[PDB]
Amino acid sequence: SGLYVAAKFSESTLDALEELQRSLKLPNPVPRDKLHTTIVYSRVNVPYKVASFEIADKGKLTVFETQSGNRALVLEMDSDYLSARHSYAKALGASYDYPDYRPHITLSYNIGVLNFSGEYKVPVVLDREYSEELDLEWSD
Ligand SMILES: Nc1nc2c(ncn2[C@@H]2O[C@H](CO)[C@@H](O[P@@](=O)(S)OC[C@H]3O[C@@H](n4cnc5c(N)ncnc54)[C@H](O)[C@@H]3OP(=O)(O)S)[C@H]2O)c(=O)[nH]1
Repeated sequence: SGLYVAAKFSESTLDALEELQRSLKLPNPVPRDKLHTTIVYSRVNVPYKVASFEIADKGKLTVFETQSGNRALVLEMDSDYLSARHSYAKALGASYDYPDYRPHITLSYNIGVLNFSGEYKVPVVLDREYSEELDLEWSD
């Protein structure tokens, strides 16, 4: 049920993200295959039509808590592309679980007690969007 949509990244973007994870000595890094950015997180399903663009060129580190109560480190971006794709889903009827869509790439879903801050230049190039059912229990 529901609908989840995310974007996957080009090889060069993935390399840069992994370099970022290594630079930060991040615990529980998201594995390469699981790096993504959510576009839709909807409890209702709509006929969202999935999509060489750089979609973002920088981001800031932000800590978000997860459902399980762990601390996740994300690279939070301003992305006109991702925000417009999120709004397309909304126009179709999709729901979202936060008051603001804040596009991000989760770098670790469990950073323990550590703290991080920074502003990075990362060329974020999308390879493809994918859609599937909403998996409330998804993990990396
Ligand atoms: N305060 C605040 N927190 C925010 C804000 N935006 C987000 N967060 C939180 O940040 C967490 C760390 O990412 C996060 O924790 P979750 O326990 S709900 O993570 C579960 C995660 O599974 C991912 N996933 C992969 N595939 C599927 C699938 N098929 N269905 C469902 N999920 C899927 C997905 O990536 C997703 O996280 P996401 O953040 O991309 S929506 C959020 O709750 C905000 O605006 N504000």
